[PDB]
Amino acid sequence: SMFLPPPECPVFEPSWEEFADPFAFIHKIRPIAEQTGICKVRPPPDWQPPFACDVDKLHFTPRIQRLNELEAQTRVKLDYTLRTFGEMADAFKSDYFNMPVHMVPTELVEKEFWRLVSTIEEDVTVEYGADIASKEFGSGFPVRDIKLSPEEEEYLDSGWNLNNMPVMEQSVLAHITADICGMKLPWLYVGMCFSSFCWHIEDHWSYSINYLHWGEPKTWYGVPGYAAEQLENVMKKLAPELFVSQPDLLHQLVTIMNPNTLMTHEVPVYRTNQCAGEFVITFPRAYHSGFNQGFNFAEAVNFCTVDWLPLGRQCVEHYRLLHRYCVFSHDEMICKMASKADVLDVVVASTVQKDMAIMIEDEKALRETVRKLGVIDSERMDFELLPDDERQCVKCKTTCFMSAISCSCKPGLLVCLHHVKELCSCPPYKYKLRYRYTLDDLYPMMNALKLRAE
Ligand SMILES: N#CC[C@@H]1C(=O)Nc2ccccc21
Ligand SMILES: [Mn+2]
Ligand code: NA
Ligand SMILES: [Zn+2]
Ligand SMILES: [Zn+2]
Repeated sequence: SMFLPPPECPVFEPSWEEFADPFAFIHKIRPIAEQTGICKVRPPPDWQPPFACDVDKLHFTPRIQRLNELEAQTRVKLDYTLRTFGEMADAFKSDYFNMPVHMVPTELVEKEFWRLVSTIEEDVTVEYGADIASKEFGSGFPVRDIKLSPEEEEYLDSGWNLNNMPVMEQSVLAHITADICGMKLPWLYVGMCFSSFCWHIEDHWSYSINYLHWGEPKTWYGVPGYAAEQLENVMKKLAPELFVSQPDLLHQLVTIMNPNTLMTHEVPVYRTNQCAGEFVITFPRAYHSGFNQGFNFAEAVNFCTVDWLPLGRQCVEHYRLLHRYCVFSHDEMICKMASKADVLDVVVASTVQKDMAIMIEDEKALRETVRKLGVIDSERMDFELLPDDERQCVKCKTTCFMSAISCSCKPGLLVCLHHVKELCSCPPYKYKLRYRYTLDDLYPMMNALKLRAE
């Protein structure tokens, strides 16, 4: 009645052997965890990264948040000290409940969150921190710089030190030479009671991993990737305003929604309370939302395994259908990796080769179609040199890389090969196919991957 907690998500307690390599571990739990969307990981008892900071010297700009179910909020776009925020946060919780903050049961905060967001007359606003590491507020994990203690040095190269997750070998966002800071760097999150993250999935359907360094728990709700479309259909019926087209990526709309509402509409939802020292991992296209139980500090990062590559391709297709902007070009990433085939991990090479084959066959068919539309002239074009906003399809906003159509009538404008008719009124013989590679360039690149994969 009123609020029924979703079933608990899977919780894993890996041995040190099982834990050592995060990518091997994630691959192992995937058949289980991808059915629930989120899972929790408790590191071995001895894995204990040192956490030290001067709460008076760390400062950040707070964001402010109203807490109303189904109200549109904008996705976080890229002054308190940690001490003064903590004082505010503790006093808020203490005053809200007239209790000391740790004697407030997590069950009660959860119950009260879902009451207050649903109740029109309640007008609770809270503040929180969200940004990438900076000189003003750095990573909670050890980074190289400051003479480090031996304990700190021990965690510098940990696979679970989230600063490393991008630049590692089984990672794929690693190789992106395009600098997508907002997506590949860890985000730092200072939370307070009820501060909340709305239902969302990660850009390009990536994984994410979140570590709670310190503080009171973080309550999560997650939905498996197989039910993403189900969830969106529920959202569109109850909150249509979230689905209107938007000028760019810095304008995405998201919302708070009771998981019981999703469960009523047959969407599977799981929950967990993430405590200090625990990881939460979200899987590709797994919707998630949640809120903080009190003053805390978390760090999170996106990543992409080899398992994810086919889903990445599907995601960009989905973005095209929605006319949504891309964070990066998937094809550019694939070709960058092929161009480095000799130094790729061999399983990575094998998986990239398979995606590349699909890319090449799709590209071959698209080029045949636009030739039949009367586009005859062509010229090589180094798309990777163009700023992203100078190589988006006028129609579907996809980031071009393999090819595009241009016309001297509309200088600087491009369409992708799905939208040749959307560029201008000139007849197609006035158009040029701009292409990064010939088919004859591409097959050798794919062959290099095959040789590396052996
Ligand atoms: N995804 C996710 C959780 C992460 C967090 O731990 N706090 C916060 C606030 C806004 C957006 C995303 C987050
Ligand atoms: Mn997220
Ligand atoms: Na309300
Ligand atoms: Zn297009
Ligand atoms: Zn024209």
